[PDB]
Amino acid sequence: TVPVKLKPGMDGPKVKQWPLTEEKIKALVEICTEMEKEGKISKIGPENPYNTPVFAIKKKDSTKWRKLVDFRELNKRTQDFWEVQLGIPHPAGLKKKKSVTVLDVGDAYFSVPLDEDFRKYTAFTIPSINNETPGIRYQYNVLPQGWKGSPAIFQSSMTKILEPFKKQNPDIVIYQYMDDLYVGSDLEIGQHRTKIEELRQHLLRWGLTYELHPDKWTVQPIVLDIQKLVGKLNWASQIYPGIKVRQLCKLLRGTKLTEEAELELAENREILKYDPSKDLIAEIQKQGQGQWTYQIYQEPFKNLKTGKYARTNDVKQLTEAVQKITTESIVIWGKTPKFKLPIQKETWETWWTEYWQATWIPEWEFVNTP
Amino acid sequence: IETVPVKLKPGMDGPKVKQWPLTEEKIKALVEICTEMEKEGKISKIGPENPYNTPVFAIKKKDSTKWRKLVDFRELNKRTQDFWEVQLGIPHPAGLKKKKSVTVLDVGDAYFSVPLDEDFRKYTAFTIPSGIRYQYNVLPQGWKGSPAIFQSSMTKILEPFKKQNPDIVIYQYMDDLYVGSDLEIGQHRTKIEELRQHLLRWGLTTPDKKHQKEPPFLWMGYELHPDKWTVQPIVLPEKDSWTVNDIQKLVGKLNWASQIYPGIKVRQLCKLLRGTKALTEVIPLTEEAELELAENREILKEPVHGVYYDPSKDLIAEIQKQGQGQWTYQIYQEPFKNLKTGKYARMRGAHTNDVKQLTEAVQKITTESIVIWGKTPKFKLPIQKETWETWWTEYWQATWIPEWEFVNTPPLVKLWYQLEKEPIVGAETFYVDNQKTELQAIYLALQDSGLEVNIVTDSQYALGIIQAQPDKSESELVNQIIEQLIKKEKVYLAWVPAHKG
Repeated sequence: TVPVKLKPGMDGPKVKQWPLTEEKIKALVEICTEMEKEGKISKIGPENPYNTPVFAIKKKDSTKWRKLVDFRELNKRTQDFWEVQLGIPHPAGLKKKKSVTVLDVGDAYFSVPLDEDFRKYTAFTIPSINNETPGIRYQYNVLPQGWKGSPAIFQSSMTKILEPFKKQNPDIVIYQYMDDLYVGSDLEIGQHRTKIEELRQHLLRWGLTYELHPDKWTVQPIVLDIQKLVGKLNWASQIYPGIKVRQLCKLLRGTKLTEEAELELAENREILKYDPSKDLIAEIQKQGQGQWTYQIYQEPFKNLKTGKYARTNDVKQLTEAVQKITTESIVIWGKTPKFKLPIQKETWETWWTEYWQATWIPEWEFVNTP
Repeated sequence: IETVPVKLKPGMDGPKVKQWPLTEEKIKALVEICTEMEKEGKISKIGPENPYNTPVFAIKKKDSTKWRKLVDFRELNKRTQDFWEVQLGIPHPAGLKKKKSVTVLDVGDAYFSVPLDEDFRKYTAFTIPSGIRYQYNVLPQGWKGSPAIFQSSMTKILEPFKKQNPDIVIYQYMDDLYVGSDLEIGQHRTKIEELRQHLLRWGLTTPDKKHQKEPPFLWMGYELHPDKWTVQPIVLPEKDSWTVNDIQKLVGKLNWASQIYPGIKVRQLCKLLRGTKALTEVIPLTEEAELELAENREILKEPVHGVYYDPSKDLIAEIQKQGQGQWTYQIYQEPFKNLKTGKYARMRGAHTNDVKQLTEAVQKITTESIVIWGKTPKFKLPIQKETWETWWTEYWQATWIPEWEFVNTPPLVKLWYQLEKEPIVGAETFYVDNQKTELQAIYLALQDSGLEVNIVTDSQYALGIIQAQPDKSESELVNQIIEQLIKKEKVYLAWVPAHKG
């Protein structure tokens, strides 16, 4: 029974549920009755003033629905406090790895029922279709699954269990995050999925129960009726100070030399050539269908990774982009990014819950007019 | 008498009483009123050792009833644990399918069967002036979290009946228990008798008069006719001398009416009058009060009619641009019915806000749809697909409308500006050169010649607007750009590239 005490003199979660599809209601009802039969969950009445939404998403290329409880206020008040008590360090050599496997563990973090002293804070609500049948609520008396605080407590179990795996192959570097598992392999693909199979076997036998390819891609420097392209040089002049295009300004007072031209060629040779104080902020720009742009920032001047995403409808492409960018951001700097999207708040809210293949929900703040 | 845990908010002082008698006969009337339920099981006699009570201002506000017990709990509502609402909105009848046997039971002494926890028992203490001291032993009306506690108790009582036979549907809200059975009324009699006996086990009261079989079922202004959810005309009477208790009644009725018939100031009238703890006071009406009276005369003038939802078929929504910023969205399933017709986008914009507004409209349907029917409609929006596909790949902030269809309506939100993929440059015309900034060049361009002019110009206090192309407000520049792009090649204005720096 680890004492879980959050920020002094502050409230908890009070986020209201947003109604969704009727099939989602069926799936969530089935999974909540399953949870009640398992005992990890317990109904509460109106005496509990704390709430959290709950969603139901289809599995990756599978029809098995999965219930996902997503919230940010308890992660904002409790988990960041765990970062002092039982914080998790990030790996430095994980970037150099040839391939990194992302695996979802099954109910491992919700296995220890110890935190009942604050359990009145966690609660998720399943409403009716028409606000007609009374809404049914449930309360966690076990370590919250799908919560960033669960890895902190289950860290001792992971450390005690992973040791034989470490002995078999110490070169693999791991950094668990929420309900994930990021193993790093650098030798070759065959031994990589051999070790993956061994990892699933270890997961099954001891009761503990897509792969991104880092370093295959890096930052993309900029490129370059040619009067408008100079404006692009003004857009990113702060990023790279090499360009000097002051020569072209002359003889321009009215619309109607080898040195300055070489300067653009100099831009061409610029094509060839993290601090936990502040968190990450991601911005995505549309720039035509099939080609999005994502930029991860720590400060406005520093661009930790400039990137562009290329691979229907606008919402699905942006959602998949957000997933990929989050899996990229977790590796390199240790914390989930704070997204910004060029999408209407409620338009995005309509269907983003219907399809998302991740157990981790990133903080985002949509841009809105003042 | 199922126990329920309810506690005061931490570190809060209990209620305090400062009460005065109103009339000499009022004292004895209140004594008789309290003694009747005291010898009944509702309340019990307690000693005066508790120094906390709440002021009482019960009055014979209505002559139809001989006497009533009105106790102020607005002070204790400030000092209580803020519970969590069970559900936000009243069920829209569109969710209720057309049923075969519909009966609306109503419970009268529901607040007199649910007990109250020991914590609040000492707090809800009322005294009759010139006084014997009582504490309120059951769930009290006017208590801030009373609806949620009553709903939870009702669900606890009703769950065995829901689980023993789930063929029928039982919907409970607003202290009334609706049951609609697919079986005939004759077999409904046995099932409803079983339900009444079930509620007899737990001591609740279901008056015989409240049982309804006649087609006009009125529960919250929704006449549940066999096939049309006609809203009964809510009379909403007005009296010259508005008592304050009637003022809170009027505010509650205003919000409950605005839930279906939009009312701007329904909550604002309550905000006008605050701190009026005493339940006996005369409140003159304001001019805005009469404005809201006329407003609810106007909106309630049309009683909505609609055929209930049918699971077999799919919704078909449509938005008609009946005005500039006035779009009527009809959601029909079969032809010739307005299931959830409503006025939308009131004062959304001065002028044509491109197709974005339409997009918003679409969304403002679909979410409402998923709240009322648990589905998503296949929209039948008028304008041709070509406009939305030139607006799909070429728009700045990605936005997705669910679907589209082919319908024709004269007033088209199409703005006819820059529809086709414009050429990068043209044979512009040179010249020496706040929506007036571009307006110079725009009017300099000739609509008959076909040649286009594109020279960027800057002006104070509108630099960001110049780089932009806003259409949210009505400008004569919009008229010029509309009349210029038509019967000519595409016009692509140049933007400041900052060669200087």
